[PDB]
Amino acid sequence: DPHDIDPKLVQKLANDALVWCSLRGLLVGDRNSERSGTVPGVDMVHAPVALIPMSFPESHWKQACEVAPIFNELVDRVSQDGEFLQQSLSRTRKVDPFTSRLLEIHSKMLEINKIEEIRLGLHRSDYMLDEQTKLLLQIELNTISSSFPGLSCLVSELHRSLLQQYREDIASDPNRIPANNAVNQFAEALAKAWNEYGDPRAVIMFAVQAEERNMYDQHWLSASLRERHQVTTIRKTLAEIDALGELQQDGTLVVDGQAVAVIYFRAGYAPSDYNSESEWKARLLMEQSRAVKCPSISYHLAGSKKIQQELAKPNVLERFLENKDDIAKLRKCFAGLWSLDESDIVKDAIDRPELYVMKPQNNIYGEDVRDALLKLQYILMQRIFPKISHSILMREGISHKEQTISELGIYGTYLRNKTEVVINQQAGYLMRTKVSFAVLDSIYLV
Amino acid sequence: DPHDIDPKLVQKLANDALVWCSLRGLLVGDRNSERSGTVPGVDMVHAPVALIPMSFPESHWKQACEVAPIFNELVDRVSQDGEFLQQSLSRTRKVDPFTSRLLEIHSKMLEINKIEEIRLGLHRSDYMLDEQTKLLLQIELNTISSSFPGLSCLVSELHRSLLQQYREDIASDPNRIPANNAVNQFAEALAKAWNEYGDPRAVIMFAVQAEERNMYDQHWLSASLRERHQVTTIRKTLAEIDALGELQQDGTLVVDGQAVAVIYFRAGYAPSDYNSESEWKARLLMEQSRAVKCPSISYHLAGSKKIQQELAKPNVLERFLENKDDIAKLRKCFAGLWSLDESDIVKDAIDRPELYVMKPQNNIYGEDVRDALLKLYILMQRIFPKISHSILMREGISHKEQTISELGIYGTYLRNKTEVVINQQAGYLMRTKVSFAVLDSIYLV
Ligand SMILES: Nc1ncnc2c1ncn2[C@@H]1O[C@H](COP(=O)(O)OP(=O)(O)O)[C@@H](O)[C@H]1O
Ligand SMILES: Nc1ncnc2c1ncn2[C@@H]1O[C@H](COP(=O)(O)OP(=O)(O)O)[C@@H](O)[C@H]1O
Ligand SMILES: N[C@@H](CCC(=O)N[C@@H](CS)C(=O)O)C(=O)O
Ligand SMILES: N[C@@H](CCC(=O)N[C@@H](CS)C(=O)O)C(=O)O
Ligand SMILES: [Mg+2]
Ligand SMILES: [Mg+2]
Ligand SMILES: [Mg+2]
Repeated sequence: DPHDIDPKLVQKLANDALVWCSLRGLLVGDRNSERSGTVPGVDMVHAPVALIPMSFPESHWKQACEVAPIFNELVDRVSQDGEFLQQSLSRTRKVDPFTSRLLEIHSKMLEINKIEEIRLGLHRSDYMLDEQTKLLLQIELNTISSSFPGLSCLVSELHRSLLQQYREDIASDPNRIPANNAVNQFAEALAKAWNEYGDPRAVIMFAVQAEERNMYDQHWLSASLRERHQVTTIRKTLAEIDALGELQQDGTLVVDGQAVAVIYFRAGYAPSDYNSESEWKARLLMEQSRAVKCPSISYHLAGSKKIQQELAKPNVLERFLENKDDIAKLRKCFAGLWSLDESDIVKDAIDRPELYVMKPQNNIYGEDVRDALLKLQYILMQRIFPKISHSILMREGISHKEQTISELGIYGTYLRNKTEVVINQQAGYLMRTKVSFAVLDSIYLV
Repeated sequence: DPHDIDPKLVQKLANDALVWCSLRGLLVGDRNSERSGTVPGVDMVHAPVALIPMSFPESHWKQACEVAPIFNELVDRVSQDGEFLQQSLSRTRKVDPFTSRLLEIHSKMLEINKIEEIRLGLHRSDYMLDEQTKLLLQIELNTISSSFPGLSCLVSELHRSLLQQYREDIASDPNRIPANNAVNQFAEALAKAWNEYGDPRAVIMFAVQAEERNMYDQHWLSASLRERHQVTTIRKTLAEIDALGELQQDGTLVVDGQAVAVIYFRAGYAPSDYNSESEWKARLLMEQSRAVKCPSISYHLAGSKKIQQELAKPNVLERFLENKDDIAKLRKCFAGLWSLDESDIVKDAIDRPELYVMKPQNNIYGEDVRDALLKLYILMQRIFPKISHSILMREGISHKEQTISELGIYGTYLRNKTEVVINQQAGYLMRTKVSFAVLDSIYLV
């Protein structure tokens, strides 16, 4: 129990954790700096981290890893069914201007029979463990800008080194922290995608935000690409891509005199990244190009919460997958999922709101679900009640003893060309722990 | 020529250099932060670095590496001659209160026949290359708190990676940057010293300053000690050592319930580290202990500029070394060196001050040497290095500057009763500065 640890020992652990982060690149830009998100190497601070790894059952860890390749294949097959995406999201588009514009781009790609022969997925599936039922249940599937493959790897090593250093003071087995190689598996998948594209002069472009205090996480990927696969990367905003990008007659994307083989998005997932029309033109320009997108417009739309909800309905998974065991494994991870047009469920949410969460496609919980639904006269989800644990959280040099809940992310790499699937695997993990703000964590298997 | 590089390419190099530093621990505490020197992991900035490695002749690099083990042996033999240190520094002690107190501690160790059977040296010998004569000449020998073994290693890798990444844009051979493993060779020497001490529960104590913006350099050493040799380290100030330190009957130093096998000093080299009597008692406490000191009081005094100057005088090197080739190799590195009691030299410095530097044992150059001597410290031959072009990175900003450079060679030395266990060159440091200073590496030509 971390709250029982002597404060003298917490301070020593804290100092050693802070030193380790500083020497090993587990860093973010400081939130109180105007420069830390634009100029690398200035106003840096350790990434917010748990001081001790979070206990997590191995059985459920294994379950999460086992479904990763099934979700990866599912995302790919869902994305190929253009009409399914358009049908599922047609109510969303009248109320959400952002989704509507994404669907416009998708529509334009279907109008010209655009084919993505090489398709790359860099996913993270996020889970919570329900205390009472002991079920690992999916909270979401990220198909765009999956954060922390760089940093989560380091947190595993941080915790393993701390437990090794303090064996005399804390009783543990450091081998209970599982190996986490997400950054290099992500780098490998990006490199193989570049390799399938077949241009030895081409680069991988990172589409990034103008201000990015999590730049070091992204730079860990590009460092792995350069040092382990000799692939060049560039960083550009959507505005910069509009200004500096054009298409050649064959559809090759050229950005500042360099051919772009792969586009890896760490931006363009929210309306606020699209400051003007320039950013939307850039998005459309990239999509019609011959480049490998991660994600493509299809893959992006496939990660929508509305799609997650449609995939839970009877017979829908059987449209996309033939293997009945794989389907059963996915359904074991599904919490209850519903739209506001399922009126029996809306009435039930009004009668028993404590059991539901109302999630936009700013979450609403408990008593407030009743009020919001009554005003309306968004998706509805089974409320998950995780274990509230004790942990010690580090932020800006200061240790805090806190009541926390945790959330397990499983990274997934997927790559296919015309006939063949080249990569489809689980690719490491993320544990995020937060107060009942959030920190990076790892797992200690029990 | 770095000044001819297109500004678009400088910016790309700069960004890649800054990223690399951030991911690979080439960091210092920010100078404009009240916390960066006391709280690790906050208000950090890349270490000031050259963007491009400095050109340096291989012949002179080799000369510098070849004399490293001779200096290491010399420091050891000079330190054993207690009466030589006391005689050489007896004029210094009446005018410098700090040196006098160091000599008091030494005197007390000689009074009780204190023997250091295990002697550890972590040295850096600093050189400048004279443009006109083409001579590598020693500027000083550091026997205490030799900075940058952690960071200088990283700068070599930084430059090698940049040159590798930009082969299409800059014509170079990255293999011309020599391998630099100073941090791990320093760690190994500290680990072997701990091993000779023979206590598997004992720790290596770092004696450190209360505020230290170069903490990450030091932490690289302790990280190497923990991860590659399973030796624990602690960090303590001199005041903390006075408060938390005692001696057992057999002379074992215990600091906060932990036996201390090796004391590695990154403090206690200047008067301002001794805020009160507490710090002096701590220094005396550690010296009389059974622990391996790096440096011992003898080794500390042996690195004095006055000793450097005495070692340059006729027949003195022949007191300590028997091999005439080794002596000749050292004398080839010596610039002219003199004390203020050599009156012929003082008069000459008054007549031709431009040729001299007046160095305290705050340096004085040129015209000002005349004025200071007329008002009335060592006198040294002024060395005139090559003024080069380079690009310096500080706080995220690249500066094109006129620079001079300074080569440091690290040296590891370890002996027990009979045997010398380690005596080698142990990597390098290149510091480059405006005609402020940055870390650099070498590109051999
Ligand atoms: N079904 C659920 N039950 C309980 N808590 C949930 C559920 N879904 C999400 N949460 C909580 O809300 C947080 C946000 O998750 P999500 O809604 O998927 O992303 P966002 O914060 O971007 O809206 C989660 O970290 C989790 O703590
Ligand atoms: N003989 C010399 N000729 C020219 N410059 C010198 C000479 N000695 C020292 N310097 C310059 O002065 C700086 C500081 O002197 P140094 O002897 O290293 O003492 P400290 O490290 O205490 O400042 C050196 O980095 C070097 O650039
Ligand atoms: N811009 C941030 C992305 C932050 C973010 O919120 N990412 C979401 C997916 S949009 C995640 O769940 O990781 C980055 O690139 O690191
Ligand atoms: N206290 C700082 C600085 C020490 C320092 O400047 N040392 C001098 C010799 S005292 C050197 O030449 O490296 C550190 O430990 O890094
Ligand atoms: Mg999603
Ligand atoms: Mg010097
Ligand atoms: Mg010296």
